[PDB]
Amino acid sequence: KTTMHRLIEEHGSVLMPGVQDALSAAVVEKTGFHAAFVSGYSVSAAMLGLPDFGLLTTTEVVEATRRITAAAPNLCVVVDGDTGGGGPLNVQRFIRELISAGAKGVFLEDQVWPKKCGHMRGKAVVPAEEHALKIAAAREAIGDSDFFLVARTDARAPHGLEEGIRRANLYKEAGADATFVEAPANVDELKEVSAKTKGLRIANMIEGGKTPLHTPEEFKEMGFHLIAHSLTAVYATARALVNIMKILKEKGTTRDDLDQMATFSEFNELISLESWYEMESKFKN
Amino acid sequence: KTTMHRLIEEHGSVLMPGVQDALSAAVVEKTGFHAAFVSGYSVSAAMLGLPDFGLLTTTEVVEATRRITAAAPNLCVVVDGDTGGGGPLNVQRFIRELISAGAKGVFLEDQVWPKKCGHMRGKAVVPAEEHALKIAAAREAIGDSDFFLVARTDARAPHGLEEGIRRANLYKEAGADATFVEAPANVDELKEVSAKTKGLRIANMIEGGKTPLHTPEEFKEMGFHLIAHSLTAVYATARALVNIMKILKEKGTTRDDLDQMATFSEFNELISLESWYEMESKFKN
Amino acid sequence: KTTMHRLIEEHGSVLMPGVQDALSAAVVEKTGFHAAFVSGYSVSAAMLGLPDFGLLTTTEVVEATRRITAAAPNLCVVVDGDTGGGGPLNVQRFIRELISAGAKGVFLEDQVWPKKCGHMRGKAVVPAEEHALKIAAAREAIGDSDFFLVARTDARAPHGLEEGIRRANLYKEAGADATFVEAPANVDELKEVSAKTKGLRIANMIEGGKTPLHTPEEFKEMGFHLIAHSLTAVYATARALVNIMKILKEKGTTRDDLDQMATFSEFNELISLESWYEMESKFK
Amino acid sequence: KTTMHRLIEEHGSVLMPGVQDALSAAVVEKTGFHAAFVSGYSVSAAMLGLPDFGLLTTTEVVEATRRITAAAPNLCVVVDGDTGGGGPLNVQRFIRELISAGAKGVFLEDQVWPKKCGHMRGKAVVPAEEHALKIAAAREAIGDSDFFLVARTDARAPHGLEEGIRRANLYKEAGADATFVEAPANVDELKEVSAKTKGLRIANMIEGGKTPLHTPEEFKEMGFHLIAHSLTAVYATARALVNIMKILKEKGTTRDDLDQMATFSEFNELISLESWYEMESKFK
Ligand SMILES: [Mg+2]
Ligand SMILES: [Mg+2]
Ligand SMILES: [Mg+2]
Ligand SMILES: [Mg+2]
Repeated sequence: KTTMHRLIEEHGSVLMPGVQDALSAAVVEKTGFHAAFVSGYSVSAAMLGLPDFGLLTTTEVVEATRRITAAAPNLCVVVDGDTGGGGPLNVQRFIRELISAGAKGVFLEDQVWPKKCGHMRGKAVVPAEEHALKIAAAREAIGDSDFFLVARTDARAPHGLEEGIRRANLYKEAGADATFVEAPANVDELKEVSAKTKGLRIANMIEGGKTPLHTPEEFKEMGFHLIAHSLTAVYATARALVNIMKILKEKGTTRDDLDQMATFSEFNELISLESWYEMESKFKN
Repeated sequence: KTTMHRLIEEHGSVLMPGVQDALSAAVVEKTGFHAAFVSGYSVSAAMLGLPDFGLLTTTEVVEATRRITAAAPNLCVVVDGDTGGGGPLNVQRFIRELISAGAKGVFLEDQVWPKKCGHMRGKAVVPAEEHALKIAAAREAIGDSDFFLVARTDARAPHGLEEGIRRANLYKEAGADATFVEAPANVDELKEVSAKTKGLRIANMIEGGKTPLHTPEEFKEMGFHLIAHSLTAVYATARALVNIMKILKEKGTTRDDLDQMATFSEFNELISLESWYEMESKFKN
Repeated sequence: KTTMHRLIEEHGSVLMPGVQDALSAAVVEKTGFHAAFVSGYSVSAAMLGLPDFGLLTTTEVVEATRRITAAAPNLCVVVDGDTGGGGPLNVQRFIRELISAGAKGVFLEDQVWPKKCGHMRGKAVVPAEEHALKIAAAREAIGDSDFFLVARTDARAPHGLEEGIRRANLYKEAGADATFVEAPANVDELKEVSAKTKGLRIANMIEGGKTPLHTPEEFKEMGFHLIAHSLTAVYATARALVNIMKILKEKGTTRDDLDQMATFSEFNELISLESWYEMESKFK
Repeated sequence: KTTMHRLIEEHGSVLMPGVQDALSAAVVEKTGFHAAFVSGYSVSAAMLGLPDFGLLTTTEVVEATRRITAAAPNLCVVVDGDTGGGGPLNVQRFIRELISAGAKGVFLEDQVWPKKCGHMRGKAVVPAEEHALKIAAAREAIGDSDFFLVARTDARAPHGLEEGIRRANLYKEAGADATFVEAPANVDELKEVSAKTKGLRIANMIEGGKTPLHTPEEFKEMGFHLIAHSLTAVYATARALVNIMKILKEKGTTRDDLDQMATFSEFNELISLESWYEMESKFK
């Protein structure tokens, strides 16, 4: 059916770096990866300068998705759908719009709106049944479309692995392609997720988050098929930005320390300047 | 009149890091800077994954400007206006829109549309008079609005410092607040720009570009008042992204090398997570 | 001392036609009105072709706002905010955004999300305190901004006029500038709202609606200050398009029905083709 | 074998009403037409309240397109591309964007930037080869895409019908699917374009325009295949808004002129309030 399906087949567990925009999406594709995750958290920070505090609207992740699609046309793009922007009807519209934005899948959550990062302090969740219907709602919207449907549960934090899990299996029944139990606290937890969730499983790596950091081979072992590395891109970026700007402020110059930036061979290699010069010429007289 | 004016007074030459979005704009403000430059080149790469090859529309830099404004409300934001999006009438509309997008100034160019980076291989320029009118056009649109009007000339590349310069003085007559002679090849050139251009002068530092890299004290000396450091932010970003993603691809994990990313103390310190938690609480019962 | 407060004083009942894009805002401003309301209902239809089902997002409403505002830069423009996009924080990003988008007011509503129209079949409502807090939040985010705040309650249908009224009064105390009890069913019910809600009051005229149709001069008498005429524009528009496109479809041309469309001088009068040609020549 | 090529074959002259947003696209589709044209003129007015002065950007036209497309997902939608946003590269980003936005064709024009309308006072034109190349570029960017390409020439006013014609033929050879000589002044001039331009031909009906008003069945006879009826919608609309808002302003209410606005079942018929209520109940 799906590119995720044909992707989780061809490989063991698929590593899907988190992306916050076109340049990052570009770098991800260029580095060989076959999938990428439009991260709400990242998009919030990068696009709006906002904490993952449920301020980012469904409309905005769509705009960002459209750009990221265009910029990395090959990358199999999966989008952070948060709450899914309302009730069933909102979800469906949102789904339809992401299919038009060129994406190939969603994550949708358990949380009360407005939501927070799954590794953040004070989350709450709607009754399972209520979200089940939304999965069901997205399911119908997707139809034949090439669209992977990940149902996420933030239930562990306030209710423990038990709750989180049963919700996972319920969303699977509802018609999800795969399941995502957010923020397992350790290995044991992870492995326990793997034993009592029916079908394909996600797992989200967050540097300094609440889960142990593992590899596609290690996850294949534990039985997780899609690995979102959500904040790698943004987190790297933020350091680099703070570093270079400090250097800039106190010297007033990059002049001395240029090993922090990139080359033009490289930057333009990155974006294919030469490649364009070529197209441009095909069309003068 | 302007915040640039009152800024170029309070300081000698103002260092204005180039910005490509909210997160970067945020980091710039947070690091003490008093000004920032919405770079078309950066916005192209970051927002669209596109080379500075004149594909970015006036409408898009406006959207980006609006976000960057909101995200760094204090930063005195100056926008890369490229060609200015058409003829006089387009410029005016564009100007009006940037004033609404919360910005405080523009750079507008000499180039034939579609334009290219000022440090790029094959640029062309419209007759001086033609651009003079556009400066004049923006001038009237600005009125009392708090808006700094930098007129840029890309004439050096294809016609030499002479042409570039006379164009500079002409755009000054036309009503520009300050003047920008793009891509002086060396010090001598710079200093020559400073001797025969009447009034306030810009200077653009591009890492590995065609100009020598200098500091606000050094520029104050040479007589340049506004220093755009256009590609620092984006260039740092691109390295960091390529680095981390390579590491990610070949290990499948950041686990070992976490000194490349940022902390949560730090990331959230960056965006003020705690600060939000505080506002959020003011309003529960 | 907000612009609207000013308008409600210079006049007695401000009449505020609904508007759903740039052209309609223009026509509205060109017609002599001083205030205009961005209708979420209208906008779903005009801008997205969607029933008023709480699909139109807060992002969408703002874009919509921006254009309306630029095109009709004098109209005191007031935005239907529906639910406010979620919690008090979402409300606050939204007020900020709207202020940035050139508006001077919002209406914020009682309803569960996703909201429905105000004269539509199924409506539920969040606990009054919850909205009182959103209002409050709104208020703080408004600060000095010239931005008239309207608290709407949709409680009348599910709960009777009493609730509608206490909630209005509750929301006034939480710092709205004016209060809107949706869908009084008739004159008595208006007068009752007028008698029992303290402060500035909104009425909302919708043709075919549950509330009876009345004029400013009359409303002035019934103690109402801000009359939304929300769906008129979209409604006139919709009929116009349906008629013409029938003709165009059946007769294959407009040839015989030209008096349906507007005039060159007329149209240009609405969008100023002479104001432009001039500015254009000034800079040739 | 593009959708439009299909439409021009199933029928003889395709009649393609102009449309400037979601509601109008809807009405147009709901009325039985199979094709619709996104009018840049219309859109400047409706969406931004701007004279057709080449202010509407390529970005703007696309957003506009997307909405129109979703709301009217069967209408074979064809976009007024004006100048194409600049050089051949800009043309190409634009074709891509439009294909992504769900369209099935564009019209690309001869004019210097910034363009004006096609029946407006001052018009100049770029060297034919320059546009031929843009067309070509367009063509390549189109590839397999179901996307009917129209090359428009505005040379008739500044240069006479001869230039208009050679340029059309020039642009056909550069790989447009159809050709549009703007503003033949009358029947003779149409027939002359019909006789001297090779391939598929566009005519563009504008009420008050320079070209005389004719029907598909007639145009079929004069050898034209795609008739834009570009400004009708906006024009009907504009009159509708001006009348109503006069009434609303003078009488203070719509109370006495209700037959100007549309019906609840009617309106909802255009935007499907029953289709929704149903999907809604399916998931409660
Ligand atoms: Mg998220
Ligand atoms: Mg630039
Ligand atoms: Mg509403
Ligand atoms: Mg046009």
